[PDB]
Formats: sequence, structure tokens, C-alpha cells
Amino acid sequence: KVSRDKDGSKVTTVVATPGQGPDRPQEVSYTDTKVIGNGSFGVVYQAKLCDSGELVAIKKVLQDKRFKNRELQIMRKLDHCNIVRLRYFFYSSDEVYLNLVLDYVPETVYRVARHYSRAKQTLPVIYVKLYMYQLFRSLAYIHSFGICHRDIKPQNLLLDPDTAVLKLCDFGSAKQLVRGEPNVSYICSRYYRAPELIFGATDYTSSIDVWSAGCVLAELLLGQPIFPGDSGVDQLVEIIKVLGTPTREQIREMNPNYTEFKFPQIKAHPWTKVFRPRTPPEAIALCSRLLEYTPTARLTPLEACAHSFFDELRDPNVKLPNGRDTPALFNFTTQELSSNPPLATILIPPH
Amino acid sequence: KVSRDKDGSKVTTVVATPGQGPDRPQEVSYTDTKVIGNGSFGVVYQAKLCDSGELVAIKKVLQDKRFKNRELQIMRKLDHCNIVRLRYFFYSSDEVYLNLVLDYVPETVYRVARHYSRAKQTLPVIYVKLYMYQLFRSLAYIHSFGICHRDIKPQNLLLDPDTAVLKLCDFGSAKQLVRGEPNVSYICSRYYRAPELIFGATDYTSSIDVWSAGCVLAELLLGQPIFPGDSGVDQLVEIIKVLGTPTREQIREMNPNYTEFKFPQIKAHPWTKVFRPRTPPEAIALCSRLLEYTPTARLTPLEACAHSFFDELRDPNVKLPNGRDTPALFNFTTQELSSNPPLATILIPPH
Ligand SMILES: c1cncc(-c2nc3ccc4ncc(N5CCOCC5)nc4c3o2)c1
Ligand SMILES: c1cncc(-c2nc3ccc4ncc(N5CCOCC5)nc4c3o2)c1
Repeated sequence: KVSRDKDGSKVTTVVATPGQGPDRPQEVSYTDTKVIGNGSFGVVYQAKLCDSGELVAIKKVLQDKRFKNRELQIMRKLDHCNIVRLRYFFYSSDEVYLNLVLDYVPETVYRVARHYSRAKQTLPVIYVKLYMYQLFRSLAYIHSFGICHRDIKPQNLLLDPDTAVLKLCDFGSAKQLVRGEPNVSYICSRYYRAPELIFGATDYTSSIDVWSAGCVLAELLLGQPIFPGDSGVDQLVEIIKVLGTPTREQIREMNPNYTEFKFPQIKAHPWTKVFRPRTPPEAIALCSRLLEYTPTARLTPLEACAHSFFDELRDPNVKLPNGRDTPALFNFTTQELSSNPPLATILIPPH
Repeated sequence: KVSRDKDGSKVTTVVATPGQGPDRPQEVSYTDTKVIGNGSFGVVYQAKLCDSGELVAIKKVLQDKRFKNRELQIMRKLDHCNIVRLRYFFYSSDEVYLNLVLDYVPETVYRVARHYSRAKQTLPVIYVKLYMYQLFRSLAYIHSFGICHRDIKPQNLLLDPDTAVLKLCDFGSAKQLVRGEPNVSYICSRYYRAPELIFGATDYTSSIDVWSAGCVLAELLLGQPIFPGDSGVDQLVEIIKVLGTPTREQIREMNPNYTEFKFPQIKAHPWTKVFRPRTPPEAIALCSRLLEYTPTARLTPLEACAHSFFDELRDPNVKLPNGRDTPALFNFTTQELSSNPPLATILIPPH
């Protein structure tokens, strides 16, 4: 149903299923439709809900009538203050397309980081603290269902610039991981791709997203990607220029069934000398505990939230630089704490 | 057949059909196997042919037993001094893999350009002339069969640093184009992606590779990508920051059936001011005649080879910077000249 309104604006009307709650299709009307993105998956639009005037993203993907949609199924399970809400899905135009209708979120971490790096400055550490902590929160939520995003990268970290709320988005590579069932290795964006994936591992874990997260923290301290690989294997070169060649024991922990890369024995660069001189040590320390070769040695997301780097966040006297209070950082559910319930003592200050 | 040799080296032995010549499967033995690349498709290896000691690349793709391999079919038709030779294909390990055996070529244009940009210098224009001319030669060859590479980019331009010979590679996106059969629009690497592709055009031509080639020339003069889009649609933004908004007549030439991008009316930046001050004008001029919105207005590859920018190449007294003579630049076939045979007078100096 394409019509015009009281003011002659082009209104689209569609029959859409709520994203969460009962499978009960209501009619939905939106206008001001424009393309804000595209990829292999399809197009992303901005539109405005008529009824409420709220802004949304609509991700339009092609749907194999016969195949069921992985991304849809995950989006429908998820409800978290740091994950973008699926409000509705619907279908449209002899091929069938799936449309996901999500909260619009005005900025991303990529676009913010660039503003700074183009002006040769680093994001103040309080912005880095707020963003990383919230990302780890989102990761802990989803990893507690065995869901692994597999494309953690700054362009997929939305933020509201006034509240500093972070919403994880683009579950187009997400997948519930299953011990024993193999996974594609060419996944995740080059720079944020965990080393085991570059080695062809098909039996990895949700700890690949922690690496991805480390690459981002690093990026926000550095002002540029830490591992700027030109190609899939050059990435490994770049990881090695910092971490040095891994032990054989590490290379096993990543992928037991691997192949010959045969690179020169380079020695590990000192961590502190990677970053600029005033870089908070707490930050560099956390960085080190994320960017480990041995996937099982990387912190957990809940573990990462608990790191001393995020102590300033747990200060009662903390405010956003614009004077407003911090978004809800402490209101953990049971599902969120499942991975390690006793960490609640640190993550939840009295106040 | 995995064995050991006279010197105890791990020798792999396989049954492989020559790429060119009669369909006659011979035994082939190679050693010194290592991974030099990977992508969605699979892995790329270096190995050494035992018999001759020659180096090769082996691109391993997964083969749907039922689907036939586009890339294989094209590779087998192609034979050109500026395209990487398929020496052999074979199959290996419940899944079947196709292995393509190609001449090893030590360097690429991407890696050479970067060495320079990292040292804040631009490639001498004679290297830009040699590389661009040879690319256009390769493009003219393949376009004379209606084959369109569809992923022209500097990482896919291999070169021997001593001879300055360029071989085009990665035909993983190539396709014999067919009037009235649609083509996927999300193709080609972002920066080198022709505008009509970003507009969703499924009815494009081998003229998209000329665009891509213009983006490379530009890159080599600039020291960095001319159109550094962060996303699929942002690319269009970046193209527009230079060329300015296209007329409605152009937007039709690219895609008659398009959709709402709704961007600001920006004014064309002067061409000369895009590049640095000493940039030879012939270069900027050629660049302008490649990077046109209207696909039919872009030069042809044979046209491009003819352009005055390449006059220095056609000077009898011309040498490589290393003192040695220039590679074979003039030995055009009939197939190469088919698109416009009379250009032969300029392309083929008396000497
Ligand atoms: C690619 C693949 N799959 C999903 C996504 C995606 N989901 C959303 C949700 C909400 C969004 N809200 C805003 C937005 N703007 C604004 C920030 O810069 C451009 C993207 N983009 C959004 C978006 O993009 C992207
Ligand atoms: C990806 C998709 N389709 C094809 C390929 C591929 N074909 C060749 C041929 C020959 C090659 N020779 C060398 C080489 N090195 C070393 C120097 O350049 C970078 C990779 N890479 C080669 C290559 O890669 C890769």
C-alpha cells in the first residue's frame, strides 16, 4: 500500500510482525525513505514511522523461500540495552525480500573515531571506557546464548552522541556456535579478524569477538587500526609485527589441523611502545589481556567489564563530558551474570 | 601422491590437465608449498615445480560437482603477455576442490605504490605509464571476447620488478557479458567500483573496468585512493566530492530504473587541483576521459593505450630506469585491434 498523506508525503504501508512478543502481524506505515547503506546482503534505508515519528533503519535482504533466515531467528531472541532493537520484520518485492525494521541510532564509533584521527587527536579515554564497557556488556549477553557476532568492528557499533548509549548492530554474520559443528574461517572484517580464522580454523569460539573487541580498543587509543593488513594473510604479518611469531603450542590452540605459512621468526614488540606516551597503563594492560594468540587466554566479556580500566565508570561521581549522568551500566540481569555470577561484587558498586 | 625426493624434500604429485593445449592429463610434481593468500574462494599457495624449478601460484576453490566453474572456462580461453597463465588445473580433497596453477609473479602494483606513499613520494610517471598501458592492453584483449574482469584493482596487478611486465590476475569475478542477461551490481572492490554499480544497475558493460582502471591511474599519481568510500553508498559521496552531482541524463545512462539516494547538489572540483602541482597534464586529461559517469563516454582500453600520456613509451630511445629495454608493448594481434583496427598506426610506431 503506497499512498499520499494529509501533506502529500509518499507513505508506505506494510503488514509486519513485532520483533519481540506475539507473532501477531499489525499494519505499519513509514515515510521519508532513503538509502544509508548497501552490501552483499542488500540495502539499508532510513524511514520515519508515521504513527510515532520515530526514525528506523530497514535492512532489505533477499530470502531463499526454502532456506530459513539465521539473522531473523537471532534478532528475535535478543533483548538488551546495548543491542539495536528489532521493532518489526516484513516481506516485499518474482523474488522475496526480508525487511528488518530497527531503531535508528544517529552515530557510530567509526565515524566518531575518524573525526578525531582526521584532526590528529585521540578520543578522550572516558569515551573509550564508556564505549568498550558497553560493547563487552552486549558481547556477554549474546555469548550467554552461544551466539557469536563474528563481525565486531567500529562501523557496527552505533552510539547516541548525547547519552553515550552503545548499540551493537548488523547480526548478518552472527551464528549460534555448536561444539563439533564446523564454521567458515573467512569471516569478520580483515582488521578485526582473530588470528585462528586467518589460519583456517573451522572449530573456533565466541572468543573471536573478544579479539575483534581488543582490535577496536587498540584502534581508539592509537587513532588508527592496530593491524592494518592489506590482505587476509598480510593481516597475520601485521599481528606478528606487534605480538611476534607465536609458539607452536599457541598455533595448536588456534587450529590443530593447519597449513604452512612459513614466516620469519620475529620477536614480540613491547606493549607500552605500541601506543603513544601518555596512554593510560590500565588501558594497555586490558589491551594485552584481549589480544592473546591462545583463544582460551583472551578475557571473557564479563571478565573485561571487570577490568580496572573501567573503575572510573564505577565511581559514584562520574558524569558524561556534557554534564549528563551515565547511561544504565549496572542493571545486570541473571542471564548476563550466568558466565561467572560472583563477578557481580565488582561489576555492581553499592550505589 | 605425497612422497620425499633425492634431498628428502616433501614432493606433492598430482594429475593435472594443461591450461592451454590439448585436454591431456599429465602427472605434475611440486614442492616448497606455502600459503600466500586466502579469501571467500579458499587459499592461494606458492609451490616450486620439481622438473623445472619454476614457481607457481595454486588457487584452491571449492567445486559444486553439479555447477561448472566460470573462472576455469575463461582462464582456458585467455593467452596474453599481460595476463597470468593457467599452466594446469587439477582436483583434490566429502568435498571436491578445483586447483588452478598459474605463473608465480613476485610483486604487485599495490605493494609498489605503498612503498612510495609510506615514504611520502609518488611513483615516477614512467612506472605509472608502463603499468597503466599494460593494464589497458590486457583489458582490450579480454573485452574483445566480451569478458569483463569486474575486480580491476592494484592488488590484482602482478609485476616482475626487473622487466616491468604486468600480468592481470584474479578472474574470480570475471564474466562473459550477455546483452539482456542481468549482472549482480554489488561487484568489484569499493574504491574501484563504477558509479552505475552503486546505483544497482544489473545491465552494465565491460566499460566498468575502464572506470576501475581510472581509479588506479588516479591512485598512482595521488599516492592514495581518489574515492576512499567508507561504505557502498559513501563511495558515491566520495566520487561526487570530485566529479560533482551528475546531470539527470547521466543518471539515466548509468541506470534507467534506479531508487531514492536523495543527496545534496555538490559542484564539480577542478581536475588539476585534485592532483599535486607537478602532475603531468596528459595524465590528468586521460584520467578525466576514464572517470566519466556516462559509461559510453569512457575511453576504450585500445583508445586508452593510444592516449598521448603513453607517447613516451612509443619513443624509440626509451628504456627502463634500471637501464634494460622495455617489455613487448607493440606486438598487437588482430584480436587485440578488432574493436578499432585503424588505431594500429599510432599504437605501433615504425621501429
Ligand atoms: C549493515 C548490515 N546489517 C545491519 C546494519 C545496520 N543495522 C542498523 C540499525 C540501526 C542503524 N541506525 C543508524 C545507521 N546509520 C547511521 C550511522 O551512520 C550510517 C548508519 N545505521 C543503522 C544500521 O545499520 C548495517
Ligand atoms: C586471489 C584470487 N584469485 C587469484 C589469486 C592469485 N593469482 C595469482 C597469480 C600469481 C601470483 N603470484 C604472486 C602472488 N603473490 C606474491 C606477490 O603478490 C602478492 C601475492 N600472487 C599471485 C596470485 O594470486 C589470488
